[PDB]
Amino acid sequence: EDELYRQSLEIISRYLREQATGAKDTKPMGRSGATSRKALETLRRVGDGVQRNHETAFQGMLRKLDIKNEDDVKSLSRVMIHVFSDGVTNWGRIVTLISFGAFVAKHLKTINQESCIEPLAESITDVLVRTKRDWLVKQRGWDGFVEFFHV
Ligand SMILES: O=C1NS(=O)(=O)CCOCCCCCCN2C[C@@]3(CCc4cc(Cl)ccc43)COc3ccc1cc32
Repeated sequence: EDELYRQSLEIISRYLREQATGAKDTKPMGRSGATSRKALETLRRVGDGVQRNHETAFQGMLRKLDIKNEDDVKSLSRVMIHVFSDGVTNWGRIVTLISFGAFVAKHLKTINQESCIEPLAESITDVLVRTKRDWLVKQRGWDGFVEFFHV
């Protein structure tokens, strides 16, 4: 159906939840599981680092957003399109999009709003896929993501 969106949601959703809970989801990945697994391995590697390399900027943006409830979470999509979409696309910016997402996911857990995590993963996936599909396809999607960061 829309395999790119589905795979993206599973990858982004799993990373955010893992980041928030600190525990790995042992369920099998859906279609294209080998790729999604590698993708998650990759996000654990480069995503974690981004959150630390931009510690100050990340906490600065989080404060600016002042996320306290569900309505604040809903407001995030507008900011994502404003900051992420409106700019030249590259894997780094995509990793930052997803990494700050994980940063926000951990925050949501600290303020006991864990139920907003999956909805947030959906919003991020919507922004990534629905505004950058052409770039993603041209760059070989997630297979391209894994190859890009291959060590
Ligand atoms: O390359 C970037 N900026 S840059 O050019 O200045 C590169 C350096 O920046 C350092 C951190 C700067 C602060 C982080 C701002 N964000 C987080 C966003 C906005 C709110 C939001 C909410 C949620 Cl749930 C997910 C994502 C996001 C959008 O994803 C991004 C993607 C790329 C950059 C910055 C962001």
